[PDB]
Amino acid sequence: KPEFDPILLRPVDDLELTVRSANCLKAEAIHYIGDLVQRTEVELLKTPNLGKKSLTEIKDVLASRGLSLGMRLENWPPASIADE
Ligand code: NA
Repeated sequence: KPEFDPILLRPVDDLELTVRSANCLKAEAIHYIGDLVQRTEVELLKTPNLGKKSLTEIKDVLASRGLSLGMRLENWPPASIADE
């Protein structure tokens, strides 16, 4: 039986970051936990609206759930029903 990680398809809002951190991530097309864990710190800090404060918060909230940045995933993005 193949194994997957359901947490990856949770929206970034389930992490309960600060409104600012959440809004900054969405602006970078980072809408799910799977999108976020794939980005790296260097890459994130390079974005217009994110600083050290936010990155510290983000690394902290992710670690609290056994996650991190720079995570390699397999078979992303999550499955969807194809249109007709
Ligand atoms: Na997939």
